[PDB]
Amino acid sequence: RVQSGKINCGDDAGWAKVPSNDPGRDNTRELAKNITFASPYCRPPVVLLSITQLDVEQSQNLRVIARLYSVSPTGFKASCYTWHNTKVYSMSISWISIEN
Amino acid sequence: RVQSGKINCGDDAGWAKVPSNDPGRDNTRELAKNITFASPYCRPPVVLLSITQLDVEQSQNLRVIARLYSVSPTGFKASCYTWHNTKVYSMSISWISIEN
Amino acid sequence: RVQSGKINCGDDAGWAKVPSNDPGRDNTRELAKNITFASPYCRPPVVLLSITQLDVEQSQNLRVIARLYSVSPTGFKASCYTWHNTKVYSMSISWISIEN
Amino acid sequence: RVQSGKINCGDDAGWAKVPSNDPGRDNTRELAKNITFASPYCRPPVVLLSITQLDVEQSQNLRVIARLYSVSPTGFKASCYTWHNTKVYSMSISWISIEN
Amino acid sequence: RVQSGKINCGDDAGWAKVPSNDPGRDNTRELAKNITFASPYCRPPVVLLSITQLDVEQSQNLRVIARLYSVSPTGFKASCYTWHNTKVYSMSISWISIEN
Amino acid sequence: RVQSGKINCGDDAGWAKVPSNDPGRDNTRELAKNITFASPYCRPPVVLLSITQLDVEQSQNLRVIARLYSVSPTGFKASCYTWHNTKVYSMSISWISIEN
Repeated sequence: RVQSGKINCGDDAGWAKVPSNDPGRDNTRELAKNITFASPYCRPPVVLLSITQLDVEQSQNLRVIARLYSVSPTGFKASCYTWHNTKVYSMSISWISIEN
Repeated sequence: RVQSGKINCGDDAGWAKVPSNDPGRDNTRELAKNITFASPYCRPPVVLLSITQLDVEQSQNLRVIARLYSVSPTGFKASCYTWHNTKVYSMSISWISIEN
Repeated sequence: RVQSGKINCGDDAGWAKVPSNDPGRDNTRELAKNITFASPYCRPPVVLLSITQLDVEQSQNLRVIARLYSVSPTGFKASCYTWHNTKVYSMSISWISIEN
Repeated sequence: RVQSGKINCGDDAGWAKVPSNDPGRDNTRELAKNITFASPYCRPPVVLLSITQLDVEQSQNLRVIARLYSVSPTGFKASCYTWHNTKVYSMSISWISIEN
Repeated sequence: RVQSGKINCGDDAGWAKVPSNDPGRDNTRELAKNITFASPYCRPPVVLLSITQLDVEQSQNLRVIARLYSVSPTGFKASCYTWHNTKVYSMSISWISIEN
Repeated sequence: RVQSGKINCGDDAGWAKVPSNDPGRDNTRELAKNITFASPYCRPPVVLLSITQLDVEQSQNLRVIARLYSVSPTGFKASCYTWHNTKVYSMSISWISIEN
């Protein structure tokens, strides 16, 4: 049983300021999403993330992460994540879930 | 039944100028490909796209999309897509298809 | 049988200088990894690579490849790959393996 | 995709007299059924037959076959088959179909 | 996920006398078993029954059923079933369960 | 990966006399077959046996077993098995193998 989708995170002005969990990153910011599968799984599927859209300001470093936090049998938590003075205008993440 | 491949789009000088389908994007340009599976499927598989190569001009914003248009049981349509004054020297997209 | 993981390549100062295999690329450099599956396969699975982290210097072109070299039934070889005067501070590649 | 069912053939008085296709069998008789799957397949599934009910006259030899004739992607043909002076009061055949 | 096993029912002297659920059968008798899968399923698997052993008295009619009552995600109920004056000395039923 | 077939054992006059492995059975006799899969497996598949043909002498008890001895990744050993003064004129066993 394979499912898929796409999280459109958009402009980072609408992204949440979050506390950093890496000593090396300041001004960490994420558009986190708690996605639920249309068809629940028995056990956590394997989930893969793919950044399939990007629009980043050139005067500053490209700093992005497609972050997978957790996968349960019913859904997962993932985020568009940036830090320091990176400016993203848009970012989208495609994903697949596969029954393991 | 899982299949995979890689679309190498190359330099955007050889990419097609296309009409925009987003009010926010001008000078939209794509190297679209109509890929056919070696082994046809019964029903549309799930297809995932992954940008696995990039070479972009730094003096301008990074603007890219790995665009999936449609998936049929026999193939799919996907593209390297850019817009405005982004300059890409190369871009490749890896993909997988999975019987659902 | 689906397996997955993430190769964190880190700062390119710790990356290997390698001989180029493309006439168009000089100063080619890679953090290659020879990954072994926890559960060996019968036949080569299909493996997909996804760049899920990037931190690149803005004063120079973005040049990256998530390179898949080979897939055996027991593992695969993949690398973070860059060239010319691109500077990457970090890069991570997520992957999945699927019994075909 | 796995499907299953059960063909109840009943008393052989309601069974068809058919021409023999084995030089060694006379008075051959079958309750043939042309079963269609609820969900069509892409390719012929593998089908297994299992006799799960029997009620046979003891004064004569037990002669039975659970006969699989053909499997298409949409269905299959199978039969309760007997010959000579065997008397069956009932016979049922369970089956499974599996996407190969 | 495929599981399998074998229910050995043995001599019908140790079988339970049960009330008939078919107007046409008297003296109905079964060795019922409530089998639990080693690995629980998400949803009811498909279960197939196969009589793989038989030892029946010849002076009376062969009357047997390999009866599947119910399949849950955790197990199933099945029985060796006989009726009237059939005498079975042994009967075994093999089974498979398949994730659907 | 599902495979299937049918072992036709024929008349028990051509069957081997074997030493009994059950204290309760004398004159044990089997047409054993060592079947190899067309496509080898990684691990032992699950194999199911189904008697799909029978022709037994009525003046003596019906005594039959569809015996599965062992399953390896490359094949399996199974037999038509009878004992005491049972007379079988023919017996066929259908089987399936399923990657577990």
